[PDB]
Amino acid sequence: MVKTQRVVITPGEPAGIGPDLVVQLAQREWPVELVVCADATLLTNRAAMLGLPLTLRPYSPNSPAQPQTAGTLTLLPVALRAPVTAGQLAVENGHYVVETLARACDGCLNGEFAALITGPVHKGVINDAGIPFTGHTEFFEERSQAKKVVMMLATEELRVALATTHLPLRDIADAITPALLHEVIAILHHDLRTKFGIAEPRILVCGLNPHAGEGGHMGTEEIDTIIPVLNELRAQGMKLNGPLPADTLFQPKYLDNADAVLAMYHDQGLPVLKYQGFGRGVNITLGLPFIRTSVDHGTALELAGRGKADVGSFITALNLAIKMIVNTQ
Amino acid sequence: VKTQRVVITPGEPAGIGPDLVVQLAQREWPVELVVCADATLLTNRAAMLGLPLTLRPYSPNSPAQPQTAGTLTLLPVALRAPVTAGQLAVENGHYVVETLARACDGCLNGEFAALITGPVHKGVINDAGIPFTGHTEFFEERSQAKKVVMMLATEELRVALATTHLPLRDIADAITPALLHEVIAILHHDLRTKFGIAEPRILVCGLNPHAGEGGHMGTEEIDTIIPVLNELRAQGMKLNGPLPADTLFQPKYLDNADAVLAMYHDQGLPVLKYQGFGRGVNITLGLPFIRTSVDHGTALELAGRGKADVGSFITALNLAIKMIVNTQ
Ligand SMILES: [Zn+2]
Ligand SMILES: [Zn+2]
Repeated sequence: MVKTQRVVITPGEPAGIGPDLVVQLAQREWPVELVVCADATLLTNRAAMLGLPLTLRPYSPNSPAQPQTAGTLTLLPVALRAPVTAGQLAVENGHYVVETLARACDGCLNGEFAALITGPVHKGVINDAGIPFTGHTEFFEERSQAKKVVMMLATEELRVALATTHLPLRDIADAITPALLHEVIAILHHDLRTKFGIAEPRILVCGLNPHAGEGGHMGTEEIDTIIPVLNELRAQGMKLNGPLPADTLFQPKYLDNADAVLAMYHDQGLPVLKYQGFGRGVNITLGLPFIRTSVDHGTALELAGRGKADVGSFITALNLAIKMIVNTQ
Repeated sequence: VKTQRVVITPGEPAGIGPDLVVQLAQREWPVELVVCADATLLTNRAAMLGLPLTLRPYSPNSPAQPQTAGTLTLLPVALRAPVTAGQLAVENGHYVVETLARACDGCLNGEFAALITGPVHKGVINDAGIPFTGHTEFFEERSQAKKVVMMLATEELRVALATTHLPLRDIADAITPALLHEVIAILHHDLRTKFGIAEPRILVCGLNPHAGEGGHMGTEEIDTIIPVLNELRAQGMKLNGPLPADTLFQPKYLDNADAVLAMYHDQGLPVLKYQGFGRGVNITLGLPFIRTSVDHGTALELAGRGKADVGSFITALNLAIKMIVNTQ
């Protein structure tokens, strides 16, 4: 037989919509135990504000996991630094947020949890707390000591991975080196196989310049670097199509035959993806020893505690992580 | 009110332009279709395609008449050499340029209400020894336009670009306050005068991801884009601040805007094309007159085949007609 799996969930910024969404997630049944790494009173209070029921059971590593039943959550306690008011940032709680991220990450690394699903966090308040922080991705990449991770955004079957992420537009070109493409594609191909269960992944690659450089008249990176690397990889047996113009690549004739698209940078790949799934969009981090998914939106402070939060993205992030667990177990 | 005339240039004679125009002709139109080309070229390409075609002479002294199915109105310009579909003939470069000049002058003089252009081949024109820096450039110069802004639109979305075909590494330094002021002024101006929108609402993309996230991801938004937009909003222009490109393309935004200004090519066209694709139409903003254009090349390998696909030519023409209707 199999064992009930546990997934760890970090609601994120206490004053944002993360806690609201996690209380909303809890209103249905799940085939895994949902271990929520947060402050008990925070969830209890927020649930009351939303008029939703919630009973918390303690994370108990020395007992078998049990599927999470509606109206409940399993809690791995982490104390808040200061009292919370929905919508208002409290600098000291920045340490609390990171503490939950660290504990959740470690549990995934120690094998306590089969996946990690993150709610939104406010980077500002974390830095104000004196903790350098540029996002979950960099945080997990570093704490997990992974050589490199790749960010991916996905809806149903349409998946876009990024060669570069949150960098100024002007720093992108010089970052596209043979070393980067080799690592990024290796990780993408690897995880599509190990985490997505795709035996022979087919990757669609964007050029860096409009028209993919149009034969060198619009940039030389495709001819100088991208093409040589892709062919080096195709000789290794990888199935790659491209580089292709970004404004041409997102078509059925190309997408129907690809398991993922690799964009050279953030705004080249995400706009199409987002305009294809308001909610439903899921941020996935590839290259880590464990499965990590996440909502694809912000903390929406102005909505915290008011009852009008869209749980669509968190639900899909959770569903996806659960489905990926099998491919690894 | 009164029937308007639009002028159409099929373009490179050996290309698919004539093919598309002959197909365009197979239906009725609410405007008179004045095609600036060689009569023989059109009748021959018609025969090759098995489509019927009757040409009536452009008669400026008579009232314009809506174009009837199976016909086109002709503004004659003679080929310099015989045409073979699919083969470029340098001598006909002079013919191509003459049709562009005549059509352009007609739009500047009030003879025609809009110009819809078929595909042209720059290489053959240049190889004939003819100074010519490009299709839209030709019109920009002949019309004495100071600056043009390229836009791609369908019916539910209009995307203008601050920069077009530049290597990605050249974009950042190209986004200057002067370029931005210029581009937005034209965009705001034309949404008024060419699309007939009284109080245009424009969504503006940041240059950097997350619109630079308070300077944590680039400084262009704080150093350049935000100041320019602030200045223009002070002029009543409805500009929705630099928004992250990956959140901007959404109803709470789009349904509230008449156009989106993207900073560069791959930031705005992928979504436009995904939301439409063949539905796309290129509109040149900044000229003294309305000009729309097909979105494909001369496709010489398809010329005279029968698999043309006048689809995009129809969308470009329909779009120009609507613009004429909403501005008269
Ligand atoms: Zn991002
Ligand atoms: Zn282009």
